Amino acid sequence: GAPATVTEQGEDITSKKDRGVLKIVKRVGNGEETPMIGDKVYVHYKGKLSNGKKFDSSHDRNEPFVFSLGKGQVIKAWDIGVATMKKGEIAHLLIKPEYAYGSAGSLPKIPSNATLFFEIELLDFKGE
Ligand SMILES: COc1cc([C@@H](C(=O)N2CCCC[C@H]2C(=O)OCc2scnc2Cl)C2CCCCC2)cc(OC)c1OC
Repeated sequence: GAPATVTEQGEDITSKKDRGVLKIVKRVGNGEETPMIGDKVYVHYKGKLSNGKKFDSSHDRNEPFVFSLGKGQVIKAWDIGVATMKKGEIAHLLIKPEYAYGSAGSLPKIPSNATLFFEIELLDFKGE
């Protein structure tokens, strides 16, 4: 499945090089600009536990998910991963617990020590 493919082919985009956040570009975006810390970022995404027990999508409200990059308003993996993306890009992320919800988890939605997978489309980003 797509998570296994990221294990097998994904680039490690962590600074520590601990394979905590692995990425595959699934559709190339446009231009050279990737977002900076503080930019307002608009995405669609589909997310699940690596297990496959819970599944979440922005496409539920067919409404983009919006956040300010690099302010830790989302899990660290997203701050790291969305920062690497170009407008119009779609990417897969596979995420070790240290860059998501850790040993504590976020019960009852996210168990302890959970690995997460996401497909993310970067729709737009704009300066604050
Ligand atoms: C931990 O709580 C939540 C986590 C998520 C999902 C999630 O982990 N995220 C949602 C999209 C941004 C990345 C990441 C996250 O930071 O979510 C919590 C945040 S932080 C700002 N808004 C949200 Cl929602 C889970 C992904 C895997 C399968 C279950 C959901 C959506 C949630 O609700 C839509 C949510 O409740 C707030």
